[PDB]
Amino acid sequence: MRILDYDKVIERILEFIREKGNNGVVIGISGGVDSATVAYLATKALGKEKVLGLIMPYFENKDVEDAKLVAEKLGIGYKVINIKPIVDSFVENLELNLDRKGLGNIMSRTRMIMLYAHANSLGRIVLGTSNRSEFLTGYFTKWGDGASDYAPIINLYKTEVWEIAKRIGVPERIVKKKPSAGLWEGQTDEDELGISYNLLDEILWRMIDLKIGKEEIAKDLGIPLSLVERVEELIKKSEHKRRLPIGPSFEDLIVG
Amino acid sequence: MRILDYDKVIERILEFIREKGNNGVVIGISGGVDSATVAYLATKALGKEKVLGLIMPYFENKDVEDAKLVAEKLGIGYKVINIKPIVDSFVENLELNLDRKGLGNIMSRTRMIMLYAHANSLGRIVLGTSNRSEFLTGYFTKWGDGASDYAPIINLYKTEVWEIAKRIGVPERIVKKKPSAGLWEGQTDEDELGISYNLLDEILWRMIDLKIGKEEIAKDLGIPLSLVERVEELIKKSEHKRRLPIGPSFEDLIVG
Ligand SMILES: [Zn+2]
Ligand SMILES: [Zn+2]
Ligand SMILES: [Zn+2]
Ligand SMILES: [Zn+2]
Ligand SMILES: [Zn+2]
Ligand SMILES: [Zn+2]
Repeated sequence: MRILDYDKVIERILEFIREKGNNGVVIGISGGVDSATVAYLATKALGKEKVLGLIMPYFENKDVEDAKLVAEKLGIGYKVINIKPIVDSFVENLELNLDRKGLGNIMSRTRMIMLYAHANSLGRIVLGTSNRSEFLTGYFTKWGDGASDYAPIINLYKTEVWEIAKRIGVPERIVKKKPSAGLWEGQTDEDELGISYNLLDEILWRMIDLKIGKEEIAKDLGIPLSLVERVEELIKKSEHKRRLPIGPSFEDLIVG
Repeated sequence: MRILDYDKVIERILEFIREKGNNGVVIGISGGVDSATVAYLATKALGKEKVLGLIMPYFENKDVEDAKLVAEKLGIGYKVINIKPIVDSFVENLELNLDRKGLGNIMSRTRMIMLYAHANSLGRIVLGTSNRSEFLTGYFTKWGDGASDYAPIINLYKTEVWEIAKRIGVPERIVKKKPSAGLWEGQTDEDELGISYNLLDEILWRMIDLKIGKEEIAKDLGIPLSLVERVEELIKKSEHKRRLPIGPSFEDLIVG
């Protein structure tokens, strides 16, 4: 995988957060490693008084315990907000069936509204916790979690996020935890993507950053071309998630 | 001002819609001219059985009346969803003060969630109703109504939308009604932007499309260079609304 000079990378992230969130920030803390890493970097960069964490569970599971652990060890201000009543109200108003992915989308978008409502009230910005691995594969809710003012680790692959998390003191059981967006019980990132993040990042790195042909990738890693075509598919089918709403142009229709 | 070939613009928009939303569409109808125009274009392009209109009032005013009329004339399926209970619940969880714009943003984002919940359930796409005038001045809610799968008129200035609204047969009182985002009683676009759309568009077109200096612009018009800077102001401060969440880059830190 590409090699980064973490010492310098971490430094640049901290400087970036200092420059963008001097007036304080609001972050969604879920108990996963991405939001915890952003929570740690933001705290070290601005100091705990400038970091408000919102823990917004839908399910009452151990994930909440992990998030509070992050909040606790950092000493930041935080708030636990049960979003199930609001989420279910969206569903009751829908009056139609909705699969688990659609329901997960409501949860994530509901968290987005909560984050922005708090940031707006406090004159703060919202720090998103998405990473490049999710960004390139479309593994995120459009307009939901992820949607923020600034995203400190959007340009870092998952593998790198884990390395940085360990280096900054993020709880080990969190760093080692199996990745899960937590939209429904039993949801597992690698099972949904059908590949580990380690193997994914190796492909994205070569396919997007290096622009290395599908064939060179498969062999230059001893992996089935299928696995490579798969990844390339996730990227193509999620291109609509990496751009603002588009419409028709009318340049050749201008008159004079 | 720019001169467009309306008959052809409409034709292109209809083709765009027939291409992007063959499986049906969900549109937020608010009783304003933009959403009305998109509703008319979508209906004429796909047939009324492929257009679902969600009317989502927070206030109980005339606004809801115009929304229903648009839905009635088109014969499309429609659903009236009172969003106040959900919006007020967000506020209750907030437990902090929120000015009218912040509250207006909760409304807009709540409608976005409703729109995608129906779209997701019915396997349809969401058509945004923002226009270029709003887009360039940042006069919309981030992740709110400014969030959809496709925005058919986003590249048309407000003045051009009005013209198109008349040609496709949008109700006259709506086409003539004074522009308002309706996020708070008494709200007026022109009154809030400190300029009429007609003048605004003249400037935008010249300042952004033609890339003409504000100096000559103030000249070719007859308006104080201060009003011309006021627009340049609105544009620069809304740059954060015309892009996806960004984070720091690390190209120079990659050890290759
Ligand atoms: Zn490697
Ligand atoms: Zn109903
Ligand atoms: Zn994540
Ligand atoms: Zn793994
Ligand atoms: Zn509009
Ligand atoms: Zn006017």
